[PDB]
Amino acid sequence: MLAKDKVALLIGNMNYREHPKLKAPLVDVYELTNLLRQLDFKVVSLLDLTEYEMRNAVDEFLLLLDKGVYGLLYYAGHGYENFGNSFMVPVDAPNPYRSENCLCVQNILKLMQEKETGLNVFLLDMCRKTANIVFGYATCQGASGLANGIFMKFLKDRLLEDKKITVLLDEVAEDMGKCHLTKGKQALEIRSSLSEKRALTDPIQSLVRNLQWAKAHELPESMCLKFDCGVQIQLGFAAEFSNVMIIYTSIVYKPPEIIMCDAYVTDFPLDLDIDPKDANKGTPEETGSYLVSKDLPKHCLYTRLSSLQKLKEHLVFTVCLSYQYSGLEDTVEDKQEVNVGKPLIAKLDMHRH
Amino acid sequence: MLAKDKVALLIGNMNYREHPKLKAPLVDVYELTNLLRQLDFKVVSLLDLTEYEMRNAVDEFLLLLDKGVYGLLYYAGHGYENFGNSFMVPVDAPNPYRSENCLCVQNILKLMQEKETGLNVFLLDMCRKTANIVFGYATCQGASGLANGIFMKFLKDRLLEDKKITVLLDEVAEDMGKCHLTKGKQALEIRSSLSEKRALTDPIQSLVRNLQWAKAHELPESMCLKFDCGVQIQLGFAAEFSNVMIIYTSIVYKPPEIIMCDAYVTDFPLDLDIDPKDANKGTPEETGSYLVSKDLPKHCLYTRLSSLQKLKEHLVFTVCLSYQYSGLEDTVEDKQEVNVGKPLIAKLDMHRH
Ligand SMILES: CSc1ccc2c(c1)N(CC[C@@H]1CCCCN1C)c1ccccc1S2
Ligand SMILES: CSc1ccc2c(c1)N(CC[C@@H]1CCCCN1C)c1ccccc1S2
Repeated sequence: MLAKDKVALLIGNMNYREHPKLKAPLVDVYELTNLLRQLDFKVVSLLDLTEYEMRNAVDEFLLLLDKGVYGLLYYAGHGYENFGNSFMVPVDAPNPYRSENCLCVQNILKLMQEKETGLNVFLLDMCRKTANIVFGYATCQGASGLANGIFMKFLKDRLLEDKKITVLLDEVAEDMGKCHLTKGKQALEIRSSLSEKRALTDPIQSLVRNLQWAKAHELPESMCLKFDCGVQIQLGFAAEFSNVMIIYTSIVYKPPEIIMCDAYVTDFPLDLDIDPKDANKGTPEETGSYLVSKDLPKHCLYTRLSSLQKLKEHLVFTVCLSYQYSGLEDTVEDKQEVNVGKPLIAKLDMHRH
Repeated sequence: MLAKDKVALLIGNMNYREHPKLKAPLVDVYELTNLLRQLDFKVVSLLDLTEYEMRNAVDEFLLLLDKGVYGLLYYAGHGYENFGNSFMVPVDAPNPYRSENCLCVQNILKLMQEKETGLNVFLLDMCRKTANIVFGYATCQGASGLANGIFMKFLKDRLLEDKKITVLLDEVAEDMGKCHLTKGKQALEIRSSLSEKRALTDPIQSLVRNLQWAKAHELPESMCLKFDCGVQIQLGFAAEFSNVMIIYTSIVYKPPEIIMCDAYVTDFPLDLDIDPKDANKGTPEETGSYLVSKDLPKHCLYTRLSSLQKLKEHLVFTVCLSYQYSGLEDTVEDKQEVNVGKPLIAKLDMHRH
């Protein structure tokens, strides 16, 4: 009934290059993260991961699976099923699906079986297809303002109960059976080898791994930049996921001369695919972050750094003023370079194995 | 919470020609049969089945798996595991194991998935290796007077509870985890796709299949044979399994002249491998039947017809007197032929598909 440690990996794929884009992963990952954080889990929550990235993530999660620890692996995205095998489809995989570009569940399972963990939860919320392993395999992605998936809708309600994981997983499967969409088709399949009364609400009693997590989720301190013209800018930061950071720009001081100005953030490194057409927005929802206008200050300009695991070099970006007073007809610009270092998951380079 | 019908198939392999003989199947099958009979299940309980027999049994069980019925399939014997596949080993299979001679679990499963049954329980007690399918896969055969297997030891206690099958299967897995032999190794693995509150204790509310079961388990009426010398013999019958019948011979009348006699049963058809060295025993335990001396009359001679599914032709056997009085020095014999018809499972010929 006790855990040596509690570590979880959460993968959500929402933006496919060559397959249909998915809406549910973002909320399910965010919501399940904070819920496991409540259960004292050192969670890594990653969005829109490629083949090589996914592979590196899992291997790194598997390394933490020492004797008596509690592992949780949640994947929400596209799935594939060929010759009784199932695969987790990454964002880079081309259409049609091919196994060489995907992650075989059966293999992940084979590696998990070679473990001495007191509990290991393998959750899959797939679309369009003793180690004490508790395998939960859902097949429904037909999901307020924001979309929550059918599996998570029920998983969240029961996740905080002090009952055996298999008992909750069985109740969530029946809960789905009461719902109209999930009664028609049997989306949930459970596979257990759990010999003891192990729950997700179980205390821990080696805390060096807690310090390694803190190091992996360090957000840059709020910075202020003074410009030649006099205007002083505020640079704020917020964490959304392990690989997703929101950047905000506000104006602290404006002299009576300046009638219109706003600091824009640009020239982010090439490795992260951020298109200027989706940055420096009016509200943070426009990006769009799970983070709502209320938890971030109003009158700012927002930019979301979606892919941080691609940060090979220290974060360097330029900020522009774009200030014009009605007296003069032409718009003027002044710019300066900022170094934010290696934020969040970017600290540990995703490269390589 | 209701069943269209409740049908179960129980296979136990206890006497291997080319692999180690097993002791537990006999009690587990007998004990689980009567327990499911209590739960209003039309059970067929078969012992020591070959390749072709096993294959025919399963197919015939699968044909009963119509919409909303409750199926239960219990196999206790040797198992085999090659390339992630598991196999049920029949009695005729040679050593080493070969798949062509065995029954792939994965295939049985594939066929079960093509069903509309309200519940389908697949139990396996293997050694030395929506359809609402509840797959229970045990791997421990290191089992009063008679041996009861580790899985059954706990399965029987919980089998009569009005709780969801998956909940009981989870409790039996934990019960095993409390036991010393079953805590060391994780023998039980559960796989469920059960979306609704379906239990083995569930009422039925099409009863033509009940009449077909009765027909399949008709035992021959107790017969008496009068001999030329005067001595009258009693021929009794008892059912042990669907394919296993106990035959008993007693003496009703003996004139004052006869000082020693006993009716021996012989010349049973060749298809059933009964060796005279194991027939006409002092007590029924000597055969040995699960049936104890107390439920059958004392002072009889017992013969067990182990394999009845091999009965292609009406049961014909000869009975001999073997009577000698101390006055005369030589032992005399008189014999007559008896037709018992097609008893128990022998009524429906196991041949062929
Ligand atoms: C601490 S709590 C925690 C829980 C889940 C993950 C995780 C950390 N990390 C950091 C893993 C460390 C980093 C240092 C070397 C050894 N590894 C195993 C990951 C990192 C990269 C991809 C996926 C994951 S999964
Ligand atoms: C009635 S209740 C019941 C429960 C489990 C079995 C069973 C009957 N029978 C008789 C099956 C009938 C006989 C007539 C034709 C259609 N079939 C499907 C078997 C017979 C032979 C091998 C295994 C089995 S399994």
